[PDB]
Amino acid sequence: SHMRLNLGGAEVFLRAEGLEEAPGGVRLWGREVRVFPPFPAKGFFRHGWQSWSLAAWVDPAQAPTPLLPEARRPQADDPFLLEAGAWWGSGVGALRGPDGRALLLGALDLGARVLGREDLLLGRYAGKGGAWFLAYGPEEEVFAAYARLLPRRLSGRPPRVWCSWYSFYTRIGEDLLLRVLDEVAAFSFEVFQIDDGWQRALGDWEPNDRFPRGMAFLAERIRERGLRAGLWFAPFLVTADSPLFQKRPDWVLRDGEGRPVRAGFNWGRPLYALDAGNEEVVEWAADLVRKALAWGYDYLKLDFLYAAALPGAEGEARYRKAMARLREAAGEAYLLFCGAPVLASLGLADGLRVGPDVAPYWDNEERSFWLADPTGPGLRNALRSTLHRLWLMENVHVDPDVVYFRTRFNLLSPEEMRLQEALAHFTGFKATSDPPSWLLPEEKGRLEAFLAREVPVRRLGPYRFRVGEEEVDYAPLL
Amino acid sequence: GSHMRLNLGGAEVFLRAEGLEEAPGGVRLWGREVRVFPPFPAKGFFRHGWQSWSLAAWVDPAQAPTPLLPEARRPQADDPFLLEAGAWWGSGVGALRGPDGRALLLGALDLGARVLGREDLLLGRYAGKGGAWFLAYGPEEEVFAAYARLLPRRLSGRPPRVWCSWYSFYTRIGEDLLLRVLDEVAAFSFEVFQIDDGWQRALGDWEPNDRFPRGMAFLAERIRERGLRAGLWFAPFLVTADSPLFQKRPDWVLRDGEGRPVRAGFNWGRPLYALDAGNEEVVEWAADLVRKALAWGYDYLKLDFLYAAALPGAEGEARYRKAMARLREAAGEAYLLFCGAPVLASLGLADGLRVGPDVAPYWDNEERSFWLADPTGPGLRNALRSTLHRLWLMENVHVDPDVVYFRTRFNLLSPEEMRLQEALAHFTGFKATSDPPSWLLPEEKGRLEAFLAREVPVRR
Amino acid sequence: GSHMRLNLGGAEVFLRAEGLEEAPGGVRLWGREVRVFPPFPAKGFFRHGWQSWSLAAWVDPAQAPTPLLPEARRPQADDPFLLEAGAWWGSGVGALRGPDGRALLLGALDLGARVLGREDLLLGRYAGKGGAWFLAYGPEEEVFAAYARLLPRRLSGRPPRVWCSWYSFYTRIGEDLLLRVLDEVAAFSFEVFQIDDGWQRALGDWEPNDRFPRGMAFLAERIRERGLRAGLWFAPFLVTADSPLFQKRPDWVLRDGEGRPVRAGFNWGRPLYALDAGNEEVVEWAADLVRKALAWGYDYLKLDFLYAAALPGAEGEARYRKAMARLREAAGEAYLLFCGAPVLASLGLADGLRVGPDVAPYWDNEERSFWLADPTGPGLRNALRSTLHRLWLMENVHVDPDVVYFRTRFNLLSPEEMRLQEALAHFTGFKATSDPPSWLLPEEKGRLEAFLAREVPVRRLGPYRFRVGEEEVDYAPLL
Amino acid sequence: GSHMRLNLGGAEVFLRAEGLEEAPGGVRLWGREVRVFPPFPAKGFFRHGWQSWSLAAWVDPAQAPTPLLPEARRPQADDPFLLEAGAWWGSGVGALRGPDGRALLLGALDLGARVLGREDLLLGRYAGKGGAWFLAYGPEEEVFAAYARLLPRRLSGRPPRVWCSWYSFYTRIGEDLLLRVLDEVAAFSFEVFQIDDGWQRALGDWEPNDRFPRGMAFLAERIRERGLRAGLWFAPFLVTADSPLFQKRPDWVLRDGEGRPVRAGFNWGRPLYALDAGNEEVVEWAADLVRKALAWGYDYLKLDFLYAAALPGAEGEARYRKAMARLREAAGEAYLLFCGAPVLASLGLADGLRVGPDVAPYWDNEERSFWLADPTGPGLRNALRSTLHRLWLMENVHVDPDVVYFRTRFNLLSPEEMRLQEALAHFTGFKATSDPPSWLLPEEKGRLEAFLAREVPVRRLGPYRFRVGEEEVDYAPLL
Repeated sequence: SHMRLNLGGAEVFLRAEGLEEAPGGVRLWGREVRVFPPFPAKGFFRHGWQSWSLAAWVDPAQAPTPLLPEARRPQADDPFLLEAGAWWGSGVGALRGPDGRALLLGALDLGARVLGREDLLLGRYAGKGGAWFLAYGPEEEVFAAYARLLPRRLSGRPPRVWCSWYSFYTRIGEDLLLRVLDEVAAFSFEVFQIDDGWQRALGDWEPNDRFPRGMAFLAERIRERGLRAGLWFAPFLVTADSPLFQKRPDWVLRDGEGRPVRAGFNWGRPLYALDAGNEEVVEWAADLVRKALAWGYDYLKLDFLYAAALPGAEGEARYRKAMARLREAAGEAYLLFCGAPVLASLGLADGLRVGPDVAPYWDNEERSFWLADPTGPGLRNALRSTLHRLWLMENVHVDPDVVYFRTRFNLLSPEEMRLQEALAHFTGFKATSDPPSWLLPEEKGRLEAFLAREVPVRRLGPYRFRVGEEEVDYAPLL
Repeated sequence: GSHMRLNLGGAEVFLRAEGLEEAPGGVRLWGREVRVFPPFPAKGFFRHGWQSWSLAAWVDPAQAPTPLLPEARRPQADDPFLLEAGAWWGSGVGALRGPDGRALLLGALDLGARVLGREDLLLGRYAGKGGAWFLAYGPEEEVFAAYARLLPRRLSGRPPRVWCSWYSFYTRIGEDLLLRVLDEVAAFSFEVFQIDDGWQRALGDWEPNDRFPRGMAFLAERIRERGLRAGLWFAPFLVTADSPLFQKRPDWVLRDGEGRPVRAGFNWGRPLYALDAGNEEVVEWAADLVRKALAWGYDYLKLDFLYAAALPGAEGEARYRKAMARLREAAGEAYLLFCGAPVLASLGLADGLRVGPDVAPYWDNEERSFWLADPTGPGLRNALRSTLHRLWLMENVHVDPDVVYFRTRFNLLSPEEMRLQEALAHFTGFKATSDPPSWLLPEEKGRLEAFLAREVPVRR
Repeated sequence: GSHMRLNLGGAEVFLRAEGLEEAPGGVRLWGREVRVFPPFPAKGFFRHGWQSWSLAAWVDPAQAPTPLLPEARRPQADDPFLLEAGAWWGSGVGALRGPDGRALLLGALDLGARVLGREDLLLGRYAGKGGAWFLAYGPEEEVFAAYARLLPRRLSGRPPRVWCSWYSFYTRIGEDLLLRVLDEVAAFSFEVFQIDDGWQRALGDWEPNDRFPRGMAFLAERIRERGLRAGLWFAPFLVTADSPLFQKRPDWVLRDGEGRPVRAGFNWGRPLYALDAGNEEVVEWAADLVRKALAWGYDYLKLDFLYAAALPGAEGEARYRKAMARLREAAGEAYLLFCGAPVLASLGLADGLRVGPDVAPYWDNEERSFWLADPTGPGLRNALRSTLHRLWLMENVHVDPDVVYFRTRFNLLSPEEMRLQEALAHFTGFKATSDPPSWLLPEEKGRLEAFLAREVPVRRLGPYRFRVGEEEVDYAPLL
Repeated sequence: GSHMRLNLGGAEVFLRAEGLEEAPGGVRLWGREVRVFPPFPAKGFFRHGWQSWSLAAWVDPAQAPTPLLPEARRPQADDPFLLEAGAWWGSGVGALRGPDGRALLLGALDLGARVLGREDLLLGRYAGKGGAWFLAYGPEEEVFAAYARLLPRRLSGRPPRVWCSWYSFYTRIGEDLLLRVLDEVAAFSFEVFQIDDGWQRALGDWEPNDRFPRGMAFLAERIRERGLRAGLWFAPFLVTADSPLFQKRPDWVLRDGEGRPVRAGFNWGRPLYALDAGNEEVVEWAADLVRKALAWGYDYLKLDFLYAAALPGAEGEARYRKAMARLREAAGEAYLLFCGAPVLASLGLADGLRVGPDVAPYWDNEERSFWLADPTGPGLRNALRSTLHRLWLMENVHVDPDVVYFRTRFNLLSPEEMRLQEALAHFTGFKATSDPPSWLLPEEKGRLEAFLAREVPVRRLGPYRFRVGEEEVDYAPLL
């Protein structure tokens, strides 16, 4: 159990049930393992659970601030990470030396958390134990070494997507989208993706009255333009006014007293989850995928996926099994994972959102600061978590969320907008929601050059990039 | 627990259970926890209390249950768990009422179960390890009747007609007074003359006190010399801190994990404690009390405060049933009336079962029923409410609605209220009174004897 | 005040007051606040409650007072201040008890005073304008008799004999049921047939309900046709949210500093509110109730829940006295029985005054008396305990101990319990019952008539010992 | 005090006041505290907030007010008392709404009053010395018009057409940038070019910062060389701990009973403090600020955060009025726009008065408005809601609805939302924008110049229905 070892030319004491060599560091075994840094730890890498959760370096000396309101905690992170009075992360954590090296501890199995103190990295599996990776070295080197031990699914280059969410939000209809399709089809997009707003209800994944000719009709018009058709679902989410909620109360995820597990608060109502441990639910969700493929869509945005993994680390085994079936039912269709457990999705997702939603503004200070919720929409929140998850790029297509080119119906400044555009070039994941008729001539030309040219992009440090020959520094926002 | 779908009473019903199979009147489930989802929006929940005195009634599950005060009286009012929860839990069986007045019923078929009710769910959970359930959807009466048919039975002819000392003299009884009343009562068509609480020296000292100087065998012989059976009252598993037995056998007191005596409530002006009914010595000693009473000449026994043998609630029913089974064996064919007793867990052992709180010479003590939110305290309205919701047990046991009043002296009840309690006793066939005949007016004497008369059945 | 030294009962008594003057049986003090120090260690404090139903009794000032429950019932139980305090406060008069049974008494001679009792101190404090005090040291009965001689008096001859409807039928009364009972009641030596709660449409709607179709003047004429005076019950300053008057005259509701209605208790299943007796228009409406009843032919009036006119306690006594003074003039020579009423501030206006909780057909409701710690609810023990400690008011008013039971039907009291109440009626001379003659056995009928028709001499041998005719009646066991 | 009966709007009204006389449209009451009882079940209370940004709206008296969060912002949202209290209080005036859409109105005629609304009561209380009130019952518009006639008026022709630098550049302004914008703006029919917050070195240090290197008189001269008047922004009684005035004159800071600085809110990322407007030396320093701006060439002044001169609420209105009267004197005939200001206590001193929360380039920050329960934050919906409920002041002062947006660049508002704000600018005649002309598309430039150049007739049809030109504009959905 007590072990000493030479890691990164340093002496590291640890507690584990087993130890063996691994590329870039060591493999540890143990349901709970403890690693003692050979330095005064200046920073802890706090890795949130899902896409929207916070990923960043924090001062472990200061106490975490409660996220408010309590009703939103299930949609912001692993509930355990938000209730605890210590700094816990999901899957992986790291301590930062005075010299900017990192001591990294990362699980190789589902369902783990990592606690950070200035004197200790503690890894704990929620369910049954498993393997760990430990490494000490340059920050980028050890996160690269850890990612190499995780599954990968790299399906060529990420497609270029036009998305209806970040301009029209839920106010979409078949008529409006045919008009926009004609605008958008003049640009070098590959996918026209219809986002939230087409469905009758959560759990009622059929077209509402503003899509009267139906969804296969829409996908056909999209394909007659040379484009792939994309469609948005939140497959395991349900509200109390959903007909599925009332027709199949046995599908709702429930606690020990039979009450529905709370999945957050959104669209002005409490969210609930369908039980992804229920075989009948899982095949109903797999049938949603098969239905969208029969409709002609071959790009799918699966949202609010944390709901299949509630209540946190403990639900990742159920989540993985249910996502594997969706992966099987999609065949080779492109699956974009959103609101999704980040590390537990690798190998199933083709693309993965790694940050909070962008928004047509830098930061809502009431939500970010007074309610202490960094998971809310906004470009700053988006950038900060995204910056701390680019090391996943050899495992999945990293989606930084859409890029804005418009100045109409947008509060962002041009220098802020270019920060988001740079990360789209770095990850290669290029998406926008800007309807071409909201763009000025100069902005049309920037959108088409953004789609049509592959700009080389170089990382110089954690927050410094050269894209083209321009230098882009992200350090101030943190 | 597998997910299951079934057609029940003409509706699709989803449920979660380890097993399912056909049963007369519905289906039978297996599982430590089972979950049944109503195929309707539920208008009400049948809340079945634990013991004789507990509330049994239909409640609105939307409104939270009101805490029972004082806290010190909770152990003698219900399963303590049911009184600490902020949800609507029942004992053994629960039901949900559909908008057409049909009921969806989930009832346990083994010991130690509780039923959680909400407008959207029936959850049954065994405190111990798993067991069987009965699930039925149909007319309210049919569905409860069908459930009772799968529970133990002990139907011992017709119930005796009893004269009982409690609801006139309470504890202020003595040998000379009861001999005087016996000669008056013997002019009526009674079978049992039963001495209630007040003859003993202490709880746990079940020997005559100084108001019974010639002793209990003497009194039983005088009762039998009039053609009557002699009845006697015990509270065998109850004890107080000043009882000699509490001091002599502290190893018999029911204790918690830290050695502290479990609280059994508050009565006779002092705190109550329980003898440990899982202690084999305690059960033999309680069985000796039954034998001693038969040897004295008593062959009708009122066994009271029996919840004490089953604390802390559902989890204690297995010990309770085993100890009562020993007492059933020691009583032979004597008639046993179970009072203050776990209702369903008593079935098949008791000849008679009190199913409601004590009657009282008044409709309702509002200070206890309302301000203290305790519906288990004595009073005719509390008695009728729970009794009316347990009549479906009439094929398993003699249902005791408690005594019937005929006097107007020393009684606050109206004649109309009195005839309500009389009607219930006709219906169940369990006829008892505590009225001393010398307290009765001539009109009331005739009403009492006419009531003890065998029924002339009417039906149209 | 000034520090002062006194010889009072053969003892040296130290005190702080503004003025000192001799008085029959003791001394007279002045001061908004006065402090008297017992020249002895004190074993008991006389705690005098505010109104009819309130506890009057000797208590141990060392133990803390038990909160009365529920909170909703405190406005109708006592002066709210005495019930929210951690120390022992009484209304108007207090006393400390020496080892020899002798009592040091401090009593207000004016409105609006409270008295605080500790083992080492009696503290009198007027709530509004200052006033006079009576201070005395001596044997318990002498000292209270001397205090009562300085209070107002109104002795309207001898107390009438009353049949009252409350303690048999309660609110289930009707015109025809009362005509039948009137027939039976008229054979006995009663002087008043009194209709209690149950004849009115609502609190504030003092008009006959459906069960009195021919109206109240008719009922009173039939009563007088049988040689009996007619009595009627009111709660003049009480109103509920349901009352039409509460809705028509919101400016009549007693309100606090933020305009919310002042709570006056919980009864008949609903929260109670008060009409403002400082509002001249409300007082004149309540005097119109008295005038309307006299015009109907009633000249005996039971005026109940009168604490509502004096809320929030001592502070309301000056308003209370002025409103009652007006109802006194409106009633003329009619007989006014005060109930639920500030005891001391009623003297000189009431002809009769209830001095204890309602009797009930039972000894004690233990749930209310012990678990809720409310000794002001109905019950014979509660009635007896407070009445026994207010008999010294027979100097000043007809002391009503509440009715006497003779029936054993529809009654839980024992015969020995019932005789304790009957003796207090002989001692006070206030003789009343609610027993319908048709509920009485023949033996009980004979006892009732001999009760009304004879005057049995009662003498007090001590605080709890009386001699009624030839029998010693001892009450001390009930404390 | 005295109880009074009243025939108001053909209804009977009970009230409590020390005096009563006739007045145009209703009655004048006198009393430090008065109470009025509605002759109906009141369905709504008009809760009138203290200052410009405070909530003005009809609320359900039955449901409880929700605490505004965070607590650090309460001093800049309303009168602190109105936020701390568990009942519904408003400032100066309140009203109760009948089932028939009429209002019972109670409004102070003097400084320093609050009104409490209950379902059954309107209670007016002066914080300081008593004063007069106005009571009226009638159609909603007539009684608010009747009340406004009794208050001071200062109506200076028509409101000028203003270009303002705040709602596009916020604090990020400079001399060079504003000369460029001045050149585009001067092509449009504006009367005032107003430099907002961002020119000064600090709060309390009202001198040009390093981005205004040639100073502020230079800027006003360039503005006048275009035929425009120059306008300038101050927050004259506001200071922060990092202000040099905070350290150089600690004796000017408004302090509580323990000498700690009164907190004036949280803004620009730091705690706000107030200068003591009861200090004669502070009042003359602020008057000198006005004189300095006049000598610089500015004759249009935006006086912001004025609640700070009136802290802690109704109690500070007398000080506030004296200090504002001195600034009014030092400004002469210059145009004074009051922002962040006690609404009723500013009448007669202000030429223009902001009556709502700041507009913002979005409809509503739901985190601030709902989760933090702060309807005083910037947002068009918050702006409209309070403004709509203060249009009845249009005959006492120029009512400023805040600026109108025409741009769609750097703005999240939809065109239908933007027209709602444009309509109120026509209704009040107060026409302002912050849109830099180079942020506007060609079609938006034409709408701006047509907005400035044509007077569009506008008709109120009901509380939230307006006919402006020939469009019908309904605001009822937003509430």
